[PDB]
Amino acid sequence: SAVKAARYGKDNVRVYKVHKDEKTGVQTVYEMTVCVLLEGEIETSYTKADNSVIVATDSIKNTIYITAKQNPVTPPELFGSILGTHFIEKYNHIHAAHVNIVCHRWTRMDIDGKPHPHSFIRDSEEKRNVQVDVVEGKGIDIKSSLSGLTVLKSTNSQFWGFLRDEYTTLKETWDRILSTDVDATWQWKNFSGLQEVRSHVPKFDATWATAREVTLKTFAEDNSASVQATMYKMAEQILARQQLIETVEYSLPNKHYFEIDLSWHKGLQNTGKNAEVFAPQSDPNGLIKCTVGRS
Amino acid sequence: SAVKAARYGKDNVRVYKVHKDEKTGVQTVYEMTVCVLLEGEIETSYTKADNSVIVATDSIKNTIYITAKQNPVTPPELFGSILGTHFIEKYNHIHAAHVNIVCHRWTRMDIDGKPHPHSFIRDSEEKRNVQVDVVEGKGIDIKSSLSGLTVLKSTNSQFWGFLRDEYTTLKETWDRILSTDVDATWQWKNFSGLQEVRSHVPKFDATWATAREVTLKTFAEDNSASVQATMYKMAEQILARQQLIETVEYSLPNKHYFEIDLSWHKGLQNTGKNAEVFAPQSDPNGLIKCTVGRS
Amino acid sequence: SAVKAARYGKDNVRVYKVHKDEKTGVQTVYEMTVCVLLEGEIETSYTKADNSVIVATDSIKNTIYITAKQNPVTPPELFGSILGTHFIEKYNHIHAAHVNIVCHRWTRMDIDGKPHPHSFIRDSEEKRNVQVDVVEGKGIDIKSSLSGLTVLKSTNSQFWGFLRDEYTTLKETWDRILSTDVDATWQWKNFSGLQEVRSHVPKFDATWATAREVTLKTFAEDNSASVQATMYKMAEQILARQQLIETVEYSLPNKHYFEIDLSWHKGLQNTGKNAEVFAPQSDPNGLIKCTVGRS
Amino acid sequence: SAVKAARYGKDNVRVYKVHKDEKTGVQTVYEMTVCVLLEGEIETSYTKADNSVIVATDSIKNTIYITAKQNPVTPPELFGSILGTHFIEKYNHIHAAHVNIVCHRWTRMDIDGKPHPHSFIRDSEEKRNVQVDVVEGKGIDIKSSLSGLTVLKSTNSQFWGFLRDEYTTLKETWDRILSTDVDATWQWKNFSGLQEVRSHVPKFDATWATAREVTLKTFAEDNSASVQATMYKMAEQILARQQLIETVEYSLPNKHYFEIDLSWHKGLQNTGKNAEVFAPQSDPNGLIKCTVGRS
Ligand SMILES: O=c1[nH]c(=O)c2nn[nH]c2[nH]1
Ligand SMILES: O=c1[nH]c(=O)c2nn[nH]c2[nH]1
Ligand SMILES: O=c1[nH]c(=O)c2nn[nH]c2[nH]1
Ligand SMILES: O=c1[nH]c(=O)c2nn[nH]c2[nH]1
Repeated sequence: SAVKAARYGKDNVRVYKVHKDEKTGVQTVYEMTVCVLLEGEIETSYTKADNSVIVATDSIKNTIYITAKQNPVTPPELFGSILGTHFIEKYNHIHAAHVNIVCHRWTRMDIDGKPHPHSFIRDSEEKRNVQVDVVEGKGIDIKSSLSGLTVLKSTNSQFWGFLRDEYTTLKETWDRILSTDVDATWQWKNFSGLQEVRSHVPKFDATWATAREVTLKTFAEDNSASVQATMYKMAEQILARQQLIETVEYSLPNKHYFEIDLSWHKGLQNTGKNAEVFAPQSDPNGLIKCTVGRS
Repeated sequence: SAVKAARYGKDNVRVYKVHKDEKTGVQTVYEMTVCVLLEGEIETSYTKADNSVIVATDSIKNTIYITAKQNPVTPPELFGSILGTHFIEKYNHIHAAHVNIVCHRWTRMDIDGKPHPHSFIRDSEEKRNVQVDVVEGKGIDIKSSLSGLTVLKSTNSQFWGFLRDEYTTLKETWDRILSTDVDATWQWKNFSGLQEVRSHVPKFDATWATAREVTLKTFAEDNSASVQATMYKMAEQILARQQLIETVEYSLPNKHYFEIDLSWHKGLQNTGKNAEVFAPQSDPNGLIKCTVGRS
Repeated sequence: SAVKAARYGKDNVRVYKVHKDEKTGVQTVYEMTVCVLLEGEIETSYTKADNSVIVATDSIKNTIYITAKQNPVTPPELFGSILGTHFIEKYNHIHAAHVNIVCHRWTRMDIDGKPHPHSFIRDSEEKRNVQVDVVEGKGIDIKSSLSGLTVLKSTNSQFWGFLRDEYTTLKETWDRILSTDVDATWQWKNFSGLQEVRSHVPKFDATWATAREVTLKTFAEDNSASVQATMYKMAEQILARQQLIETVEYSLPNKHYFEIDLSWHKGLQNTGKNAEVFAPQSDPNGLIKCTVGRS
Repeated sequence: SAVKAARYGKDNVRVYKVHKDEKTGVQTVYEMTVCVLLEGEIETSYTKADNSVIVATDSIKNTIYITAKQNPVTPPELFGSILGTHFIEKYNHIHAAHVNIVCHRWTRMDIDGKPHPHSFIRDSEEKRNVQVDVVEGKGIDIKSSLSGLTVLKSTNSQFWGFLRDEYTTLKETWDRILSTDVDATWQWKNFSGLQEVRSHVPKFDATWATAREVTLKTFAEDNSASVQATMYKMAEQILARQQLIETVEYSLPNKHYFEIDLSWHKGLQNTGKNAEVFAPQSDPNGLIKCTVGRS
């Protein structure tokens, strides 16, 4: 037997950082959960009990806090790139670092219509994420994403004209509820290293905001022919607005809400045009994915 | 042996309802999870296998959907009261109904600065809840609550002057992070029945909004001496603003964020006035409760 | 306004303890999650920002570890009683301690048919719990429980003869699946204090084992007329076998498995006597409770 | 823009099946959660709103139940292969099916030392899983796994001799607790189609049992130099015992249990040789992975 692939590191490292503006008294907080996995010439720790090649996972944890102390933690694309680069530059035998960051929402509170200087609310479970792969000699690959964005529209979704055969019971519909939890990822063109990532810093927050905006607007405005058709429209627009993105991927559950026939009870009408009360279904759910790139 | 207490019913009944304004085209959605438990002269189903006294839990589920079809589902205090009253009026041998409702957020989307007619976002995991106990001959007892409201302030929290003995290692502090998930309940004066609940309908949404507002403002503005002191200020204000509330209860975790001493690393300063990077602690957590009533 | 009730302390305190037999080399591990809440003359911490009455929750955490170091942690009824007693004896102004303990399973591994001296498996998510209320002048009240015991029987459950009216669609059945997650609590007679709890130490593990055994055997062997009828049989037996128990409470979800009619597909028969494939339902679920005491 | 990759289908399909032996009266239950995703010539559903190419996800759900009715559901490697093959044979334009199955434990109860004919216990949250990729013209690729197997050993784990630099605070140790949740995957050699999978049916359960056995025994008996070294020993043995496996992958969290220094309290000794009470850490955790193949 031989080691074909190996990676190790620290997961679930929770980190908070505060910035205090001394002039204005305004404080801004950031909270993230970080995972760093390393690869390199470490096979002997597996095969020979040779711990000399192991940067202890406890040390990786320390490094994350130290790096957060000495560097900006926003945008997460930049922080992840700094963190990953550190390991390949510091340790000769480490040749790749994989950094995953989940950013948690702390939204400044408005109190009596004014932004509060130091109070925050978790206004959603939506996350902004990054995956950064720093590979020696091969640059920096960054995938940015939003996830946990949960939406519903109560009309202007249709689903008809699908394949019908002896396995099919689903009725065609011209008016249904559509609800999903959005997971969208945009993959950046490869960057040559930290200098290039730094040069593009303003684009990261802007592109996240654009991806969010396009997702929400398209969802709300599309008279949807299917999840497939609507998600394609989203991806197309994002690629159009940011030339440094190579691909956009969406992964969308179709969270079903079923009509409830109540006609057995005193002829009560609650289906089709008369449908008012529905049963949200916890499972099963459709799952629809697509990756869209450039011609 | 004898049956001392017994209750049974249906839990986790998910319900969605849509209202469609035909004039304006605006749609409004409500989604809830409902539990109904009944009590009454049902001992024989336990002791004698006498199912004749059992309103099947499946029938309770049907009843919830039928009631939602025929009645407004908002405010939840009203819907729960209608639902509970139904069971004690319909079944001679059922003498109490306990209705718990969790309302899920579907907040109307703003698209290009205008409210969308039929698109919604789950903008938080915060819930609005009710517990309604309808007891034959004893009226309707309603407890309203908000839960899952997660907040953090990065300064203007202190904790000093506590008991110090041989079990104590905690240092006094004049500047710390304070973060919690708010669970607040207000208990209404007993209502004589549905007519009285109906007479107070406008107060329910108003009081929920006030409780939320007071909670957030007090949290943000109090230079907090402790969780205990700050929560008392909240409860006091709520009781002052709504005379039909008898008691207010808060249950608050203290979600700790610890300083990280980095001085071992190149004399790096990250404690006290120099603290920037903190380690959020998943557990353990302080838990502080109080129930405040009228003099 | 006035403080009507107040309690505070530390939740989610994870604790592990190892016992090492030096003669045999056998090691035994215990892992628990502990919550301790205190009550007493502490109103002024809420109303006057008087922290002098507060035993810091951090100190409560320290106390739990210290107590675990100096005392046996099994049975949990004993440990909880020691822990609760500590607070009321140590602090003059603390008059009640509430201790909740969840014991996690670490079952010794059998390797090649022999018990391993120091290796363990979490063989189930089932818990053994205690709630101990130590109230000055009023003794020690202990409720013991098991929870998270998940079972299913594929036949020998019936449900017929229930009330049928215009809300009823459920068909009577003489053969169904029955599945539940068992939550069972037995409440001990009040104990005068620690000496009395110590005097009964052997009964605690024995009664837990008996409660588990009776639950499983009754479930497996009863040709069940309903959840209500079967659970009553369990409670009756437990009360019969341990005279120091005053009440037994069961809380049982009915986790439904629905038949799937496949007759639309090539006349496939999958209902009634021909039912083989079923759809487990995540929600809603029946919820059935009962508390059984002595005549 | 162009569609680079697309797949869609149904997730979270819960399925139960019962087998009833009419001779012996013994019943055996199987419960699984199934996901099926399809790929093929479906781009136009995304780009042109052409639903004619879509096998509705609701139909996929129906197909799963129908297939479970007409075929054995065990071993899951066989069922997944039947299910995947169905879609590529039935639909000309579908060229790949991806089937993921999670098997849930229903272990027969022993009552009074004898196996019960129809009563079952969920004796662990451990799962047995399969991922089956059926690709037209390319055969059937099967990855089998166990997950959620949670173990702890209280001694006979060491960790010393790792890299020490200015980021390192971790002390070397010759005696620590080791605990993990095992996720292990074995990948089968490619099979040419269903006939070949059928020919190997007995190997599937046998190899799962062997993988479990080797994992547990190695964990219990290895005087572990590190997670890396111990996991390599497991993978090596599995590859040795089943020649039709090409690779074995382990992914293991290191679930840390920290010593608690109690010396501040009356000189209490609870570290090193005197360590009895530990603090299990919920996060962060080490994460160690490796994939082992043949020379
Ligand atoms: O077994 C271990 N492997 C590691 O890589 C490691 N790093 N810190 N502690 C550790 N333990
Ligand atoms: O055992 C049962 N008890 C009940 O009360 C019930 N109601 N519907 N099905 C049921 N099954
Ligand atoms: O606000 C607080 N209240 C308390 O009771 C406490 N105990 N430790 N830290 C604390 N903070
Ligand atoms: O939007 C949808 N896409 C699908 O593929 C599908 N299948 N069933 N319902 C559906 N809705």
